[PDB]
Amino acid sequence: EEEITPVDILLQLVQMGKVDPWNIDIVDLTEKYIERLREMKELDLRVSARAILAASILVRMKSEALLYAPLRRVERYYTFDDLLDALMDALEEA
Repeated sequence: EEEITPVDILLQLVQMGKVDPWNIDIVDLTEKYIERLREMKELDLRVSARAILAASILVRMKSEALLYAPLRRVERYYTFDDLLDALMDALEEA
């Protein structure tokens, strides 16, 4: 296409040992995602719309996590495959 996708940013956070794939803190993960998203945009690299929309979703998922330990089972800690499904489900219904 070729654009930075939401998975690209999440995998590089995992691969560089910045998050634990088995216990992800959605509150701590959200700003790490935004940090990396700001890095790509500083270099003016192509970042997809889904990667931009995923930031808004992660901000909501971290706000509800802080308010609850809604209209869903609000979790604070995710696994990587669970967060991937949770984020992609929110991306496609957005």
